[PDB]
Amino acid sequence: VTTENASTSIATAGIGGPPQQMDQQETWRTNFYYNDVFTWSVADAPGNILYTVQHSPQNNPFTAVLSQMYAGWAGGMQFRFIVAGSGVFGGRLVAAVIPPGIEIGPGLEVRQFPHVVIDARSLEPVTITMPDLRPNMYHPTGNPGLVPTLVLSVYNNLINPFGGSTSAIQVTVETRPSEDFEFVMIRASPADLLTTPVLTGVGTDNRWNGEIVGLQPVPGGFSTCNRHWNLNGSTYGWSSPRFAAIDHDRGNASFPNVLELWYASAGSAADNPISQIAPDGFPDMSFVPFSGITIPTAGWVGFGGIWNSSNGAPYVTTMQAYELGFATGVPSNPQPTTTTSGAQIVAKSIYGVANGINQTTAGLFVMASGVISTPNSSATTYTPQPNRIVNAPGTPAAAPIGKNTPIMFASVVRRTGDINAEAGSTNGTQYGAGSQPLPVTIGLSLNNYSSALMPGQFFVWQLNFASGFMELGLSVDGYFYAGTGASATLIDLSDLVDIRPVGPRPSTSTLVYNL
Amino acid sequence: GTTTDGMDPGVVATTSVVTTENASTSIATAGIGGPPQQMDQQETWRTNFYYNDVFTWSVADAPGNILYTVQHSPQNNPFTAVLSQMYAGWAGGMQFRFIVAGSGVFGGRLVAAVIPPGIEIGPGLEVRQFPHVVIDARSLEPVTITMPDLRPNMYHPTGNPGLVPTLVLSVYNNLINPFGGSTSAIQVTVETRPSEDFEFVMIRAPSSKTSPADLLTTPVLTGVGTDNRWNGEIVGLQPVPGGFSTCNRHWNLNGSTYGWSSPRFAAIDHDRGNASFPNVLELWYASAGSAADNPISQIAPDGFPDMSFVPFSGITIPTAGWVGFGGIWNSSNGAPYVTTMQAYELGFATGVPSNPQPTTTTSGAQIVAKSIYGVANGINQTTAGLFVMASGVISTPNSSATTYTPQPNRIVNAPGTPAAAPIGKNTPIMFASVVRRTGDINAEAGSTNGTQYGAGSQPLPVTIGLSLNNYSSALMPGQFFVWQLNFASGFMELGLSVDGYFYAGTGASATLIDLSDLVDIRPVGPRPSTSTLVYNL
Amino acid sequence: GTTTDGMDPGVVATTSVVTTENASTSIATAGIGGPPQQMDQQETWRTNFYYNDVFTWSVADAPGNILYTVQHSPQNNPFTAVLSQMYAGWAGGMQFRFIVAGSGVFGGRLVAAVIPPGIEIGPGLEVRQFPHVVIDARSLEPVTITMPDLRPNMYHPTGNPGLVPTLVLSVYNNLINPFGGSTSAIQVTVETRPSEDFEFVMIRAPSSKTVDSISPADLLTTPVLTGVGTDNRWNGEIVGLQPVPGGFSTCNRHWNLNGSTYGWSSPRFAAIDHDRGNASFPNVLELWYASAGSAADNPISQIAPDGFPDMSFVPFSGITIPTAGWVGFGGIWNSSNGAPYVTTMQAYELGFATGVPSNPQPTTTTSGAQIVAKSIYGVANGINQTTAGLFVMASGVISTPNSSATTYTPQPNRIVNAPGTPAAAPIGKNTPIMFASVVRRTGDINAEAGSTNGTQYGAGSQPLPVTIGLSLNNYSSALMPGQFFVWQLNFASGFMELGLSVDGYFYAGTGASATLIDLSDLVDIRPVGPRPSTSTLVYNL
Repeated sequence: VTTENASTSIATAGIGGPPQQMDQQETWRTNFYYNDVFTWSVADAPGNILYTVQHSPQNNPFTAVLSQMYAGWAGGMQFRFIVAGSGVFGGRLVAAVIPPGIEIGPGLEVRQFPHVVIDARSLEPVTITMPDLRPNMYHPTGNPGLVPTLVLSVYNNLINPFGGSTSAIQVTVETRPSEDFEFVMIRASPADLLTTPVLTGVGTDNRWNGEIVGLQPVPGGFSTCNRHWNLNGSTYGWSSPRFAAIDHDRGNASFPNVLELWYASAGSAADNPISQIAPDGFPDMSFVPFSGITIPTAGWVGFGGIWNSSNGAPYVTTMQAYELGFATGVPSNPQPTTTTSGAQIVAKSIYGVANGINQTTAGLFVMASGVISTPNSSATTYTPQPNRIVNAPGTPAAAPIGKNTPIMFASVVRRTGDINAEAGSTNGTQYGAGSQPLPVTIGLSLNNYSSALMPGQFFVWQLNFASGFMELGLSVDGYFYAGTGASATLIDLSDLVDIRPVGPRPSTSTLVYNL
Repeated sequence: GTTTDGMDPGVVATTSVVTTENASTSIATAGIGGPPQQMDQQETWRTNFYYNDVFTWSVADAPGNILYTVQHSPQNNPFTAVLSQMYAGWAGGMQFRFIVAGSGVFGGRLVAAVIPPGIEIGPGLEVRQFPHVVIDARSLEPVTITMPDLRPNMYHPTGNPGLVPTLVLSVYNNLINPFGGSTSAIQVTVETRPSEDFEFVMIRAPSSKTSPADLLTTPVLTGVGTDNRWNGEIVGLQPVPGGFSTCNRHWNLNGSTYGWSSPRFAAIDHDRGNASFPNVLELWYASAGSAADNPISQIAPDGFPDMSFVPFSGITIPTAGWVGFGGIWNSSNGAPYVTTMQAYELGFATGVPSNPQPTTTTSGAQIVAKSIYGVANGINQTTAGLFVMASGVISTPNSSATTYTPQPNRIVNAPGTPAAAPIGKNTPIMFASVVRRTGDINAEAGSTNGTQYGAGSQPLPVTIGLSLNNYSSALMPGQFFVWQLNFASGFMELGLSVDGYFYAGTGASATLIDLSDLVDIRPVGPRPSTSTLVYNL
Repeated sequence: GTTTDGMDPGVVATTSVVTTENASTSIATAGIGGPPQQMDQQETWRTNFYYNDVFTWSVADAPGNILYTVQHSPQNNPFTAVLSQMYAGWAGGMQFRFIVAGSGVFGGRLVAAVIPPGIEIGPGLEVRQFPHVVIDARSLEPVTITMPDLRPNMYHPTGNPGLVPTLVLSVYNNLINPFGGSTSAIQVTVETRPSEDFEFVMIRAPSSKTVDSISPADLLTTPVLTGVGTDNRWNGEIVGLQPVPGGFSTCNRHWNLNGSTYGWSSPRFAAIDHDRGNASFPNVLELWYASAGSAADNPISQIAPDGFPDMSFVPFSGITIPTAGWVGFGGIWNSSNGAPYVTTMQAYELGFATGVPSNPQPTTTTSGAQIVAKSIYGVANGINQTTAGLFVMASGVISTPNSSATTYTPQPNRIVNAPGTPAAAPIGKNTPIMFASVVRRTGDINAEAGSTNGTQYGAGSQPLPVTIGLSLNNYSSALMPGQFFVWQLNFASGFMELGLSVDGYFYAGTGASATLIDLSDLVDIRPVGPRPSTSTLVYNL
């Protein structure tokens, strides 16, 4: 593994003392080791760039380990490419080393640099050596300076004479340091957000606080801002990453076995530091009108009541299971709404209270872990539906990207019609939906991930089942995506074994769904 | 003599265990793993001494007291620890350099010896009857001691080295300060350097796995984690000088529990029970040991609180009772009796078909729920179901706040549950959070009516971690795993036992400790349980 | 051993970074600039050691605490800095001599090491895991340590040298006094001389300027603070330093180290003049006002006319006199022809206020605000005009209702700043300070200093010469983010350190105190150079 400029590199690296870790018989620098992997699809046009890497010791695991205790490095590195194709594919790739000071972009003519050619049917690996073309005498670890770059681009487009569901292949990259690599001057990503316990039975969703049991695709698309954080440490909702009792002090309560009706105007929660739209914990679902004996369907119900705002004492005769929601113009006519601007928050008991109370000013106290109201023992579709979600203005939306569809996390929740059916019951199963897992939301609200991902990429994890595996992507806005296409069937997580991170991937690349 | 460079060992003190035969045999036998790696003798990381540790020598240390002791390991040098991540075996010796920061007026001496493998290290080990070296407190130049690699195997795998020698430094004669006063301690700095025969073999992947350090991380106690009884954000630490016990939602370091609940808060639901009301107070009850639908245990339904029942009748409101919102539902079809929805109080009581009496033993007891307010209309049924929420509140007759609950006498535990008792100056503590009270459902923190605190035994993430993973070999019986909590002014130590109880060095005090000034948590590791934890607050 | 001469290095201590390969490579690569200059080995300026700095060592310093840092530069020697004015490049190492003024009864050790370039210097640096040397507190002869030139460039340009190594000295073991008592500290002196391979290249004309400035050493010279320089807000002679433990912000007439400003004024005091505004008086108090963001004639910014004070407006009416308000003498002039309304000449108060067509309310944000001037005394005759001009003087006074003096103004809550202005906050034991001068007050226009009625102090953020220098020259490469450029102020009893950041705020090591520091005993100012911003500045007063 020789280079054309080894002598000058070694001579000029002497400014930092004698070379270190330069024993040529060492095991860590005689073999190739895995570095990375990328995707090559039939949609890639000729001249498009598929892989780019800057020269650094971070391209080999053992050089990365050894760089923890050294302040400088010099020398080149050898790269190896392994293509996992078959005999029916056709196409070529080209790889070249770009000297420093040359712009890298779509208008780069890799085919006119000194290069090598990689075939889609190639069995033996193709190697290329990147020398250390540097304007400095050595590369300090903190501020390496100008370095050359390795660029991979399509030479001839990939073709599949069969045609079907196989439109992409994978290419593996392995590295090995050159003979002239050396160290001098001895010195002293959101990968952990989604770990296996989060989805194997410990983590819970951020809307119903129930154990996640499935993944529900949403081909139409949806939006969510209550208890939902992006990758910039900001939120558009009014709740904190916890489930604590909903408590408001000033509101209008009246009942004109009677149904107590409490309501208030939005934008009046001065005691909530996160936002003033609603008290912390208030659900972001629309209000379903009901009266008399009729029981509303798919409504958020919490146990609680009214309390005296003068001294904090509770009206013991108003304890019941109320339904909470957002509605507009409800001093007399209940009408659902999905916009917090110029709206009202309404709570109304679904059962007759012991005795009604008329007060101009009164407080509301409800629990945050609610249930779903249903008129009978039969189960309904997963709720809340995309048309029932209430969001603040300026909340970004999640839309399908090619064959990638945003999904929700589905858990099992109780229903009033039958409070005994949990799973496998003859009366059906009821599923609530959330946008993010609670540990993921807490992690996004605590730490900063504003530089780990660029706009237009997904951070991908791999979920491994007994039969095959699947990929799960996370965007910068905080929505999760799966490669389920236009299907809407619930995905079961019973057979999940472990979760393996993958990393940043283009958002226009279809995620693998081998189930 | 006042200047020492990075390659000077100083005075070379020799012990009889250092022989040429040992080094030659070690080098010859280490070849089973292939050619040696990282063996160049001119590398900078091998020729220099580097800082390893520091300890304190006080005038109050009796002769024989051990001041420093380490097992032979690549972890004793900063640069061998880095290189050990990519190798699967090692062999050879290591040198230890000691610098004493004393003066010419001090007296006292230290003794150092190398303990051969297979010998227990403890207070009963007499170092001075082994071959040893004596070092004076007036030493100006460094003194270097070499630990040879005495091993019955060909090499030490990084996964489990096996039998290894041990280096021990102890007090030979007491430190003497002729002037007396406030100056009564000196420091000793330890630096290490590998021997000429040290080597690595069998390169491996850096991300290859061969302690419960990650259980207690800063977010758990800075405002994210919650307690395992009231599901509220932990805000304080309450010492319990008397001692207590707890088994509901509480795991040990062996992956076992003595309670009946799972590490979560989900609605309490039971199907078969007796309900009667002889604005009326509905009374539901059932016999313990009848929860056939609960796989964890049959004592009670999952989520049922482990607090005793406080009797009450008429207008009188019970004090310090667990109250949950819910009611009765028809066990025949699962439909709920809509006229019985109210805030009930739940508890364990014995012989309550007519006379309420509290109890703290699940053996031959009953589970009782009773509404504290008048329901819309009572229901009489021989068989009925109970449905309550798991996140309860504390019942109080007025707006005033009471002491932290549940008190140690109110906790109900299954037979065979181990207890937590003070050990010297180490006292078990509980995690205190803020909970609502019925008398005033608006006071949260800083209110003029007082603050109400609920107590739990373990944080919820810690309980989940103990219930998922196995830690049955990380800690020996009689040691505490210690973390360090760093505040703005000073720091404190927190210990965890094998039974799962937390301990602090608060002595006999009982004042609540505030966690508002907490900055970060740093793990320390295993320590003897009879060593007083530092409480510099 | 008890006597040391200027050419004696004492005990020579070396580390692993001093190698033959480094010296040979440095000498070979330095040849791109031609033959070396100033290599006469018998010159006095090369053979003797000269003073660099003195620092203290206390018994309360824990191991790992950093006591002394220095960045490799020709400015570290008095004679190499002078010679650097006529050359375009340099290369080579430097020798550092340490003398410890200890005694035979003390204990404890120090540790020194050379830090390669590209490594941050701060509390997280473990000096003892580098190649290092240990020095006892009982050392009698001096100890010399050599810093080699570890550089990624062939040579260091005079303007922008590039990356250089650093020398750090920290505590190895605690200093101990066996007797105890009140004696708990000793002192260490550092001296420097160039190594045998130090050289200059490419002689240049002394009057030529380097694209990037060497360092802002000449910005803060002794005349600036001994009675000649003035502050940038009240144009008064600086007489004190006022610590601000709470923290503050300032953008009007305030420049950073990048040649940019966030205010609207120029580094001068010239008459405030605006042409279009609304004047009305509904002995009467004339009230003129205008909307912010309408100063189209001001090239620096459109927020306000050049010279307009950045203080909030204090409401007042009738006989009540506002307290701590900016008052300037002037009036209204006819915007049609430029003639002045001679009947409106009076001492007005100027400020920033929001929504004042009827209700005066103070504000501290220039976004969506208004500029308001209102006379504090009755004018000869009022004038009603829809459009009129305002002409005021820039050197104002402080309005007070009586002869008593008040606290220093403007307070941090009164300062008005544009959006995007960075703030100054305490860093460990380093607190931002303001420069305090003596200003007149309306209640008593005769009390200057030592009066029985009290002394009134105005405050500014930067001295005027410093602001002018920052606005003229470029210092965007002399300091890295996270370091302070430190000067030393020498008084009759002890000395103190003063740091300057990249944002342009000054810092002192006064901790949490807020007492004014007197500059009467100042003798001279000596530059020190770049230092970590997390290192406590010496305050031996």
